[PDB]
Amino acid sequence: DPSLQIDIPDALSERDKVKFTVHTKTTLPTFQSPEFSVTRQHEDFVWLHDTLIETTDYAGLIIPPAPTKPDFDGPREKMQKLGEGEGSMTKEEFAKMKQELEAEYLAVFKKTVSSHEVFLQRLSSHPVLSKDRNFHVFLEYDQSNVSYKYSKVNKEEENETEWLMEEI
Repeated sequence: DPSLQIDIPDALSERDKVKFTVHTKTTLPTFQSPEFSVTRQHEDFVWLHDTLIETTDYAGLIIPPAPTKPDFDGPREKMQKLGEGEGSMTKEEFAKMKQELEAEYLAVFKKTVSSHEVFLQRLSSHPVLSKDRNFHVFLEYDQSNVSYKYSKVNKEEENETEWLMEEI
């Protein structure tokens, strides 16, 4: 519990995408840093869940259900219809309806952020699953901690003796 604390402090709704800031505070020796944040989308959560489900060792374990898919269709439909009718409304009527629209966006955000956040928090509190290496990668993988492995061989007789590849 206290050893690995995860939250989603903010999220972004775009026309074609929803992004979550995943923020971690940890004392665990395994992590590069004690505090860090990454950006993740729903499909990354689904990947993590699928990976844990397919892990043989975790048979007989209760895996936290995957988050629900983010759906901003409702608010975005109302946003369009409100735009169509802007000419037919007073300043005060329009602003009221913009308030209700923003209240609906807020309710959707609240529900989907909680769904994604709880999933990670349940993993963080599981004595076994909190150690999973894919879970670790989900939380901290970033351009800043990319590592590269360099290899070289002697030549004879085709220069072309070196290899580079990213490693986790």
